[PDB]
Amino acid sequence: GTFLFTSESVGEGHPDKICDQISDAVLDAHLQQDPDAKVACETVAKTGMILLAGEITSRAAVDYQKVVREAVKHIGYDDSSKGFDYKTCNVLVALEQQSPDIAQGVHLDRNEEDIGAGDQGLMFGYATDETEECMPLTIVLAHKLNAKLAELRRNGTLPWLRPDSKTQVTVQYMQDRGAVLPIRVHTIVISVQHDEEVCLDEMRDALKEKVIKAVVPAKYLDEDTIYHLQPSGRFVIGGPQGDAGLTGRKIIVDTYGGWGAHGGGAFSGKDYTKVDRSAAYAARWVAKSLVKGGLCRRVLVQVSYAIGVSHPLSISIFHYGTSQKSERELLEIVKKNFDLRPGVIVRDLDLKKPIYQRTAAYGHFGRDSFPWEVPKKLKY
Amino acid sequence: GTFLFTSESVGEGHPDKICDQISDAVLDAHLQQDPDAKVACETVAKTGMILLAGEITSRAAVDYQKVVREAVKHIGYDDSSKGFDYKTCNVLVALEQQSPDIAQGVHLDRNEEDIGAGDQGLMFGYATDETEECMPLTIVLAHKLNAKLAELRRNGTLPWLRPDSKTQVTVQYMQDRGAVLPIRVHTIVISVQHDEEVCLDEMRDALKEKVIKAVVPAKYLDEDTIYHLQPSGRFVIGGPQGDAGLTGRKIIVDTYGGWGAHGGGAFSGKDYTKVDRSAAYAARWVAKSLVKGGLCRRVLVQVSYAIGVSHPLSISIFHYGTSQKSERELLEIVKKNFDLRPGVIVRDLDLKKPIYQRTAAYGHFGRDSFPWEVPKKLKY
Ligand SMILES: CN(C)c1nc(=O)n(-c2cccc(NC(=O)COc3cccc(-n4c(=O)nc(N(C)C)c5ccc(Cl)cc54)c3)c2)c2cc(Cl)ccc12
Ligand SMILES: C[S@@+](CC[C@H](N)C(=O)[O-])C[C@H]1O[C@@H](n2cnc3c(N)ncnc32)[C@H](O)[C@@H]1O
Ligand SMILES: C[S@@+](CC[C@H](N)C(=O)[O-])C[C@H]1O[C@@H](n2cnc3c(N)ncnc32)[C@H](O)[C@@H]1O
Repeated sequence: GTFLFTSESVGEGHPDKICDQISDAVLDAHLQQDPDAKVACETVAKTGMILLAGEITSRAAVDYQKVVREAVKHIGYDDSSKGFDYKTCNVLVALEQQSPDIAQGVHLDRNEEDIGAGDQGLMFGYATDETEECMPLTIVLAHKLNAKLAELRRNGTLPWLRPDSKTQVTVQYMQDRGAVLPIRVHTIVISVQHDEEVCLDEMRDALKEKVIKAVVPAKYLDEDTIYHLQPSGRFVIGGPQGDAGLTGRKIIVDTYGGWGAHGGGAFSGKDYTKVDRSAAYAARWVAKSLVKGGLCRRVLVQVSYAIGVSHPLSISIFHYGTSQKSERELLEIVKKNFDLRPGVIVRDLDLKKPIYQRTAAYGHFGRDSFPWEVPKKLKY
Repeated sequence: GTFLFTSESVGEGHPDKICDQISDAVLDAHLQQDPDAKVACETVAKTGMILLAGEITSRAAVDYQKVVREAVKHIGYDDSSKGFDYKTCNVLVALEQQSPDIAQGVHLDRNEEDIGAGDQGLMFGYATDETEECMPLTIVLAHKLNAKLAELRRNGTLPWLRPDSKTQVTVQYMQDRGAVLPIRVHTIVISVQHDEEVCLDEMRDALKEKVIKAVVPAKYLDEDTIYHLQPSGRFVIGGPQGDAGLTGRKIIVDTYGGWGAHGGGAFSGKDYTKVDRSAAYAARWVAKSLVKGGLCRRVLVQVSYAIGVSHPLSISIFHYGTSQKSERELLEIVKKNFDLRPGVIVRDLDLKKPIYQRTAAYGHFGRDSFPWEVPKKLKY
């Protein structure tokens, strides 16, 4: 009854993640001045270039050059030796107003609570009791390995590190009546951009001793564990110079690491009226409320919308066999306890607050007691 | 024990799908001349602009202006009145060689069968017996609604239609020992860009009578079915002018419409050495082979890779309770029947053939008897 499951994560300097962080720096800059900004900011990154493309209608006055360059500086791309420099890169802007046809169909002359969804689409929330934060262990560990690399880069412990990294964790699980229990780490991958001088053996030793052993409990590592550390052999070229990045190309890293399900929408660069983000956050909040409320050990929630319509078109629950209550009964508890209109989710989850850049690396879920991570006390 | 499930699809002129089709037009143009081209072509679209960004190492001589404009012409964006015109748009190119550090770690001086995965990552395959093609009914119907809009646009039936469209289908299902059986269509959304002259009532009537009734069997539609037809009320501005598009932002439309699982990787613009595409195609082939072989009614397959390593790091099977065989026994049948190294998948699935633009609208799976849709006869 044991099985393997694999999740990945990427670091703050992975080029896709650069784009998510910049898109959310732009969103936060707008929301600091105009809580009702309509923002749909995509970012593209390639050698020497950040391009902003999309639609923003806002009363804010935002200095895009400053906002983009400060985000890149924070990530750590500050010199041509590293492949990218916030001081000297090109910042190109192709931003227009929100389509008036979308505005009139979504929010023009609507009561806030009765604002339409900003698009159609489907969204999922997931929670699992295998960790306190109700996240899969594979993705938590993958994120923490990237965070550890950034910590050792920033504290000068491993000064050959650059910001672009990827990690991947395969866990052997057992099943218990549809719940899952981690047993051991079967395989770890780490790839991280590095300077021209450090040798492979020095990097592999440091990644095992100072990264993996610092993050992963010894009880999960044994003589069988497989390590793929700098498996390409050389990763000097990195960041956007090694690989073009785009906003919304890490949607599985952003959510559950492959567990549960995904409706396809990207989070970063979008205000609350874009249900791709707000309804996925609300669905996480529902799922985590069901698990912390003791109604199931793990659960998947689907919701869906039509553009211009406030109430969800569908709400669905899958409990993997981990509840005494039927999925019908759980769906009735959800409908009695939650209002998933976007103009209500914004109030419950405080989604005009400019905290979005903080969500755009290391996953949107399972961290920092954001509002969607604080369970609602359920009445039934 | 009934439940709702929702999937969406988008049309050929949805701005994200424009980008996927251009990325794959570029890939095909390279493969026509150099079957071993290394291609990683991202496309971005906004008003008046197609930008290509990424990495290509190829012996081909490709006219990017011609390839991009021909793809946009095929989609139907041929006049400023429609919001985009292949004849007059800007085509910008930011394409460099493949990173030499990736090349040396993946494929340089490797036997083809023993080429390394072109990246780490995780990928899933899915199949379900609810349709002959082993796809979920929700996503099949959503795709066919977009195809019907394009057909009636191209045959001049509904000359007010433009290429940008979205559809969404919610089906009520029953469960039968982990298999799922569609009962009825609960809700349909259609949004499609249109000309300045046609009125809402004319469009809603046509969408119901000439689109929905042409596609969806009457046995699924009843007095309760909910229709959201042009729910925004106005969609004259569309294509990249209404919404920026990027390659790899429709990964759930490309796969199973939310069913099964997704590892996060985009398909379009990538040659076979990028396991995001080749291993997802191979995992579909495995899943469909298990269902057509009578071993399960539905099944999810996970695989994962490390950059530079040929064999998968993990392979996993979830049969939703729909097999007499254990998931362990199914995994042993998979391992005895399939070799999921990328340099073997390329031979089994013929992945140097320039047919990729054909995959880049209406889903990659369940259509046209591509190699990954032809089940393998299993020995066990
Ligand atoms: C009620 N009914 C029948 C419904 N059926 C449905 O399929 N979905 C539904 C629809 C769309 C998508 C998904 N996505 C997933 O739940 C499947 O997802 C994953 C992902 C990642 C891992 C696993 N998974 C895993 O979790 N456990 C495993 N164990 C414990 C063996 C496992 C083993 C191997 C593998 Cl490859 C995967 C495994 C499974 C489910 C429903 C959704 C709703 Cl909201 C309501 C009702 C249903
Ligand atoms: C392998 S690249 C994707 C394929 C690439 N576009 C190509 O042209 O082959 C994806 C990610 O892997 C990482 N990467 C880049 N160069 C790498 C290298 N030399 N070794 C390992 N990983 C690398 C970076 O995080 C990058 O964003
Ligand atoms: C609603 S837009 C995403 C949000 C948009 N970026 C914004 O600025 O609000 C997503 C997709 O919906 C469709 N769309 C565009 N304008 C629309 C309209 N007026 N009514 C309905 N759907 C529309 C197009 O397919 C577009 O690519």
